[PDB]
Amino acid sequence: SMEQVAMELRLTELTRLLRSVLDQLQDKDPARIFAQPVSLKEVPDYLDHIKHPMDFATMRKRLEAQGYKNLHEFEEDFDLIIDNCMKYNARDTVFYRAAVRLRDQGGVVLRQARREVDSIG
Repeated sequence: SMEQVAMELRLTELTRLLRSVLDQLQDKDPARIFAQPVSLKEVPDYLDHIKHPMDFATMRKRLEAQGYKNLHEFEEDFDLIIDNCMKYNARDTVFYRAAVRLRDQGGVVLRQARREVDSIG
């Protein structure tokens, strides 16, 4: 149907916008702390602590398969990155502090993404 195509175009355009958002957020992580999944070879107990691991590479895979239907889903995954790190790591660590800085900087980006998603439809 043409209605199905139109819905597919909207998903494609959301994907474009989420790719730009993802780039901007990942620039706020210049140490690349959140770039890849926590390795279970290097942190063998991780999944005893963190039930839903997340990282920027994993989000990029989901994005490129057009797997985010709305901004809320994307933000959920971004918040997992931050929130998982702030639980596993203590306050005095470079990991925790990186997460705080990513959250604070990323909020600015997400605030305008939400306006754009709503505005363009």
